[PDB]
Amino acid sequence: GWWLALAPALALALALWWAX
Repeated sequence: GWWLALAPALALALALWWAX
């Protein structure tokens, strides 16, 4: 629900470690 809605905002750090 509105939970995953938290990932987008985290998409920042994600871009950091994911593409680290």
